Amino acid sequence: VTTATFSIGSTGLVVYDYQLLIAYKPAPGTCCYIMKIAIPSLEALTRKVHNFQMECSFLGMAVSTLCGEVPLYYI
Amino acid sequence: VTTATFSIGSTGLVVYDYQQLLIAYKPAPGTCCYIMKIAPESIPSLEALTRKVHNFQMECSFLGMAVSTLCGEVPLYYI
Amino acid sequence: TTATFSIGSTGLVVYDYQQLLIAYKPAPGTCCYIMKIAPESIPSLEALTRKVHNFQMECSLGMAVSTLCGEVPLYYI
Repeated sequence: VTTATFSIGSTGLVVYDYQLLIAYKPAPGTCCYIMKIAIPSLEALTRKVHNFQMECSFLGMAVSTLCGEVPLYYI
Repeated sequence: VTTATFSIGSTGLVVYDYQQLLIAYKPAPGTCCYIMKIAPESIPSLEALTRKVHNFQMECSFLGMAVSTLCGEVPLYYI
Repeated sequence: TTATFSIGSTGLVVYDYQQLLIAYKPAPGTCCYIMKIAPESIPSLEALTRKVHNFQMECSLGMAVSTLCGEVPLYYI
């Protein structure tokens, strides 16, 4: 199963690794929030990001590309 | 399952599901999803799909994991 | 397997880990930059964004790469 990447807002990016985890990166050069999944919609993830104020403030090929050179916060 | 996601315009998002041979397009958050079937021999480039979206006036006026993530909570229109 | 990301306002990238190549398109109807990558040193999205900006790559194959780059010239760099 090829992972799904999505854009959130103007600079935000998400990687759904159906590894069973989600990686959210608010903007270039900030950070990555790593969440384990048991699967929320893209719209539900966008609200959660804002509600939990996720603004910074061995995982798979796709998550390593997105989150390489930035700190990882496992939540 | 072999799929790919892309951006279109200011807010548009697209999912190409090469296995199921379908395309899901969402013009913006909270709007709708257009589901299209594709012929196995004529998968359209991103440019071709951008023109098709304009030509069909896709302005919102079973499926895989990636399509369900994109289109959860909005109405689906088959074209 | 493959992964797609956005760079700036209109830029799009396809990472093709199976064919060990990167396809960057700076805007619709421009061109695609095709780059070869070493399996032991795949560049991060951060590093590719810098490569794209520093070399001013403004245009002056698998399923996902063909979809992104169909209809525009390819520059192998």
